[PDB]
Amino acid sequence: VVGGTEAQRNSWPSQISLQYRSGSSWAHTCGGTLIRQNWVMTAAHCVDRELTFRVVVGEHNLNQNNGTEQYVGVQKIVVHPYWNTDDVAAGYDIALLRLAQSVTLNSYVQLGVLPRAGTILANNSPCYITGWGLTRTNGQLAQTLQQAYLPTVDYAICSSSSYWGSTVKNSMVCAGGDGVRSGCQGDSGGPLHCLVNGQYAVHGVTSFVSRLGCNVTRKPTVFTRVSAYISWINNVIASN
Ligand SMILES: [Ca+2]
Repeated sequence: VVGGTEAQRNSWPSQISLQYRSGSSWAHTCGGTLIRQNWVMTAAHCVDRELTFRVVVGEHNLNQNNGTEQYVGVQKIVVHPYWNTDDVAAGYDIALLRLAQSVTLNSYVQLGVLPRAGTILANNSPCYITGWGLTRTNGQLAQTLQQAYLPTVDYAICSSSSYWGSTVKNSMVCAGGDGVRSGCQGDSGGPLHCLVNGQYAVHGVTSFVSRLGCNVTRKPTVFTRVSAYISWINNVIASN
């Protein structure tokens, strides 16, 4: 997250760290959201590589024992059948990870609330982006969980020639674009939490940013719109 601030510990308890085995070590690669005690929602391009993954829940400081962590392996990866690795702008940037074990829910570890299918936000709707990704373009991972206030940019605006044009599809959400705050590499797959009916729900899965850089005026961060995938999500969880 560019332009964020440190989150409080219990602030976003559905946030996960998606990590891969790097020798004898594990590196954070992506965010996710915990959607069932044994299911994680992330971006398909996070799991494009045949790596060995694991999920950390109740995580706050990547480098340090928090006393809250749970570490679980990944048993099965379900990428959207239509996802195309060479065309992120075609959308379908979404995957479901079935965990080797069911995590324990507590105040550090909760399920994410998803929106009703079809739900679209108004322009300038109050959302936060969370994650451990790069805190500047070409920069480094955050040690601690960062949050940034990142209001939505509607489709009519985001798809106009000034902003993203054609690159962006109505199956996506844009948020931010002020030139200051943004998502950045390592935040992909994580949540965009939006306040609706006095609740935070997860409206986005962080998908991409500009090639120019993370925080670029008039290039909001682009998310997979979760409300477009509700029936797919439920149909996977129901039959797996
Ligand atoms: Ca830790």
